[PDB]
Amino acid sequence: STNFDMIQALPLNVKQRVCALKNLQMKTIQIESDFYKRVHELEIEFEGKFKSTFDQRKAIVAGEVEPTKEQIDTPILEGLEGDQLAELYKAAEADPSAKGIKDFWLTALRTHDLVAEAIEEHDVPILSYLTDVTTAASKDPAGFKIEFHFATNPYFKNQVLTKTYLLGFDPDAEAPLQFDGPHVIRAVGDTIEWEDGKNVTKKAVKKKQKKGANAGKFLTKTVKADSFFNFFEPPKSKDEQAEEFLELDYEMGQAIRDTIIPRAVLFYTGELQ
Amino acid sequence: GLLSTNFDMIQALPLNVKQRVCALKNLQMKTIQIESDFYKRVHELEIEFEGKFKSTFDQRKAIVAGEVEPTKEQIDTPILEGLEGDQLAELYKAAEADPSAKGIKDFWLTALRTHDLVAEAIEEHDVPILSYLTDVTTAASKDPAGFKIEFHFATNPYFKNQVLTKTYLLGFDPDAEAPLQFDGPHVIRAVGDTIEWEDGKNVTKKAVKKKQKKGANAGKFLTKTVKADSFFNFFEPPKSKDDEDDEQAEEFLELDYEMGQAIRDTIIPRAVLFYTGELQSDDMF
Repeated sequence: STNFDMIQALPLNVKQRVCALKNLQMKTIQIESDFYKRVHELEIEFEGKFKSTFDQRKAIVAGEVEPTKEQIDTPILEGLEGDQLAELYKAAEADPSAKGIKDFWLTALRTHDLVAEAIEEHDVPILSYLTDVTTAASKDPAGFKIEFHFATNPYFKNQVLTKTYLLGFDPDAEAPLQFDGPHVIRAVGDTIEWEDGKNVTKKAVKKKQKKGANAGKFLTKTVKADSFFNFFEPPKSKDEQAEEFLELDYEMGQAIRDTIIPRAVLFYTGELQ
Repeated sequence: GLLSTNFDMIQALPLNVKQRVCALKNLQMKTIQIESDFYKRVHELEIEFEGKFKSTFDQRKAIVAGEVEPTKEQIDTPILEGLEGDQLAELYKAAEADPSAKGIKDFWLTALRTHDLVAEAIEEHDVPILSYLTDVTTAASKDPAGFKIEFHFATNPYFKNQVLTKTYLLGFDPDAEAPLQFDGPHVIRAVGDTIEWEDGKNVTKKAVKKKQKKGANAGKFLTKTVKADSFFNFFEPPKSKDDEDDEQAEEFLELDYEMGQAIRDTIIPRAVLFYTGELQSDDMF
């Protein structure tokens, strides 16, 4: 490609040596596929190890379990602390009506550079009903899953919105050297049973009709709006722009699974930027 | 204290909620401590696979040296994983075989020169040395936790060393006075190697006139011998702690590591693709 001029002038006996290295490069890649699969099993094996601290965190956010004294001693901001810290705790008094941690997952998702662009303002009060975000991996349907848990809400009846990605760990047969890790095959969202007139994924538009029975009058059409909850209506795999869009969907699921869920409080508090 | 981009929300938080956030920081450390064990087991996994790669890398070293002849299956494998047909066959006939061209000349020089990050480290006076580069190899270790890169040189007029080794010491446990910044294995120390240079051919040094700061010739131009820009400063990395002595080295030390990572994690597994030029960065595809 970018050294094509050198490759062209290579004598044929040397070219054949380069062909031999490409054949070897396929074998090295096949092993790298076995590696990533064993890394995948490792992510799964550790899910049980994380579960305790993630379950404990869900109880704190819902107000279902009260913090222990040892937890009170942990500094709220690992930054500068001493008496400079003590006046921070004294900045606002306790409110027994303030139960749990309000707007927790909204704040963590809004604080991530990539995700914040997906959250529009008409999405904001919906994500306030977000109790927990969950992820889990799988081998037989190879890939992982993200579960969004919503409390009872006036926007829709669903209590969990699931986003599942089907991942391929083997090199593509008609692009074997292109392999750099697990690639997406398919993304499957979820169907949202919205309540009336509150579907944010949809949008009403007015246009003057020029001809017909409604000439000189406005019809109200319904079209797509920008919303985070389009995340659960992903592009299909099967304008060839989709291959950009599917990756854009995937790059968001990666951010949610790999970074925010293990570091939720640090995005809430803003110690990562 | 605007290390926190949500500081305004955190301050006005009522205290009973603040206490809930403190509890989440306690949990975040436990998650990180578990994440520390994960990266350790990925490290153990990387070591376990070294034996599996070695054969294919050993086969590749033999091909580059001209020690082994390609097989029929390999002759049929396309040289360029791009467009090929009759567009391909005319490439093979573009130049005739030369039996004096043994092995693959300038392989590792071309592979490293083709990488975005490394090409900036290779200056022109480094080029004829890297033609003596026979093989680049890397391997990880537990006891001094980290990994190592060894550069294999044939006999050469530039120095006597036959292998130059670059060793990185990695930390897999969270910082005791920064546990929440943990995001993976971090570099503790990078250790280069002493190069037995020949006479008048040491590229790492450079004779320059420089204004003297103290002494009898203060304010005057002496001929000092000082460091030159060369890839081979890679083997004299900055030291750790044993705005100019802290935040300089600590930035340079990571920059050294980020080069060893590219060499270990990206170039060595994909050497031929950098040679052929189908990759030029850690943005693989």
